[PDB]
Amino acid sequence: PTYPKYLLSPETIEALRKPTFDVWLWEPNEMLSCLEHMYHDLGLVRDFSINPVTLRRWLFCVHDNYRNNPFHNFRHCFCVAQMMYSMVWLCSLQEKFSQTDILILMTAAICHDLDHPGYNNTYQINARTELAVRYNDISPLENHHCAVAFQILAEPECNIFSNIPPDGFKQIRQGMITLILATDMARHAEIMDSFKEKMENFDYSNEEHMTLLKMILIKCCDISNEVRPMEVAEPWVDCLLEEYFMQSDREKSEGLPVAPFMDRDKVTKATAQIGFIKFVLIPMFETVTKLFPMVEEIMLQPLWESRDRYEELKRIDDAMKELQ
Amino acid sequence: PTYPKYLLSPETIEALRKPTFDVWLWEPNEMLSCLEHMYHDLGLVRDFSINPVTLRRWLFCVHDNYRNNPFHNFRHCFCVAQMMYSMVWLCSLQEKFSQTDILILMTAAICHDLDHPGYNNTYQINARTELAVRYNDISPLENHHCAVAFQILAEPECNIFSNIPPDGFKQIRQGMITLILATDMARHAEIMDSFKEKMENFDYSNEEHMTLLKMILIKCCDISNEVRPMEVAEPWVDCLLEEYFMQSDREKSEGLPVAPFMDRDKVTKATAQIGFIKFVLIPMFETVTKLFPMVEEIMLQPLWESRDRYEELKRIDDAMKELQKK
Ligand SMILES: CC(C)Cn1c(=O)n(C)c(=O)c2nc[nH]c21
Ligand SMILES: CC(C)Cn1c(=O)n(C)c(=O)c2nc[nH]c21
Ligand SMILES: [Mg+2]
Ligand SMILES: [Mg+2]
Ligand SMILES: [Zn+2]
Ligand SMILES: [Zn+2]
Repeated sequence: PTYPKYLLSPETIEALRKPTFDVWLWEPNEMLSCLEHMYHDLGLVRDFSINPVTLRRWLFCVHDNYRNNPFHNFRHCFCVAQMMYSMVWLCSLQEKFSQTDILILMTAAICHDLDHPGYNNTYQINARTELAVRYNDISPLENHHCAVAFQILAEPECNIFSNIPPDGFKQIRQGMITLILATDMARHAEIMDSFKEKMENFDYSNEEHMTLLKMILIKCCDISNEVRPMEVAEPWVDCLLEEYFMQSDREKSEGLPVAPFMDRDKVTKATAQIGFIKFVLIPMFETVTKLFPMVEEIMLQPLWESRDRYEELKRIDDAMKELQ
Repeated sequence: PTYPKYLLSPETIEALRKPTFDVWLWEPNEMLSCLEHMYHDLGLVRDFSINPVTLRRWLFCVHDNYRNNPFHNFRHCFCVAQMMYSMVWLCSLQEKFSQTDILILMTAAICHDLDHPGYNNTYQINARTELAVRYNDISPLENHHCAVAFQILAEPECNIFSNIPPDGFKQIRQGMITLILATDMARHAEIMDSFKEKMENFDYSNEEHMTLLKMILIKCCDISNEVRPMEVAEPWVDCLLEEYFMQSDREKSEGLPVAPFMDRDKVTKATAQIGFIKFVLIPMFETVTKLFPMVEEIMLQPLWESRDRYEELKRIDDAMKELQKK
């Protein structure tokens, strides 16, 4: 008659494939099911012999290792993985990548922010936290994310890779590590040039080229909120600042340097996103379009719109601050 | 009168400056004193307001954080540190390096192998160890040595940097982290090339040129046993293979791969050092000699000798196994 929520309706399974899928409409359970479906759907369960029950526990254990942060939480996790999923279709990645690579992109996307503490690397380093000390100031967050990802995959009951020859595990593990560590925005500029370089004459056969592409791909999905529909996109800006301000305050109480872009007294939903969209998002997606031109209409388009919308929104804010 | 051991004689203090020092005669405490003496003698206690007592609690704490592996232990720690000390004099480093770099080189050497487990990075990764998982297969050992180093310095009673301004702290931490991580032999080639490349036209005023020099410097001190006198050097080779075989054993009975150079059946004290001296040691100290010629005679020399000796041993060593085997 009427089936429970964790039984995705054939409509859901259809929307899930596109970047428009409203990420806010579901509860963890439902989202967990979505992720589950993704692995079966991409043939990952099939091509690697992933025990379906294990996939269930793994995802459940993954969801449990994400803190309840305003921004870097389980729903964000979902966003990145779902956006990665979208791009697999939109770009026909299965025509360019081996099922193994696809496994990497997806698993990596899902694990990229495991146990994120709600404070960036700059804070971890200045506050000389355990993460900072443990990782010798080298992308402590990402290094931690990655470690937790594999601590989980080390639990036999969650080891969704239990039936992969050891030679494969090594290749998958390497790839994931690379990708997850590539999400530290500190390395953005560096990664973009490496990619832009090999781009002058891309080569899907060349391995280094492909690793950069996978790197660029996970980065895209990771900060792809602004690509999403304006209603689903805006609320995340609030979550983000909610986190940035939480850190800027703490930094102030503890007398640690405060990044201006996180300063509660200088930031507004507008000024924050305008620079990010114009100078980080657009350019990155721009160069990716060179390889997958259908990305221009599906992701570059909403970005241009959000840029204008936010730019105009500041234009307005300035006029108001003026009257006063 | 007859003073106690922890009281260094002016002879020892004099011997501590040459690479011919018998790193075997001394016991932990005496060695701690030698280390302590180096920090004073180099002007580090002076130029960094190091509380003289903290310096001792720290050395004590560092020592207590080294395992009792046949090779990778506190006495090795002391070797590398004492070698670095020698290098500073022999090469007049106080002329080309700031006291901050001299600080970095010394502290980095003393901490370079902190809490070493006894099994290399290859074992850590393949055995999917807690360390390999923690540092995502990235120089997990060195990364660890480094972390422990700073957790020790995080203790107020062991913090020899407590009187250094925060900016200088950051600067030192950065350098220490770079040098310790640079001791991962897996990077020996990469690092060597960078140095030889910057070596085409070396510039003592170029930060990058100096960073490679320091990396090369600590690497030289780290694997500098064979540079020492035959009787001081040799016993270390045994200690190393004892640790190597221990691993290859564990590896064979855990189904994990085993390196030939660590295989109990294909490695003699000789075959291990002949190749290592000819392809790793000599080459490195050679390029370093371009920068410091006096290095050739005091270190490149005992290496050629060592190389010749081991090659000699290998012959009689081989002949012997031609009486064995049916
Ligand atoms: C400095 C800037 C890149 C910081 N930054 C960021 O890292 N992410 C992920 C954002 O979404 C964002 N939005 C504005 N600034 C941002
Ligand atoms: C990785 C490292 C153990 C290699 N290593 C070393 O450090 N020393 C001092 C040797 O004598 C040696 N001989 C072979 N490999 C060696
Ligand atoms: Mg991140
Ligand atoms: Mg080491
Ligand atoms: Zn993220
Ligand atoms: Zn060492």
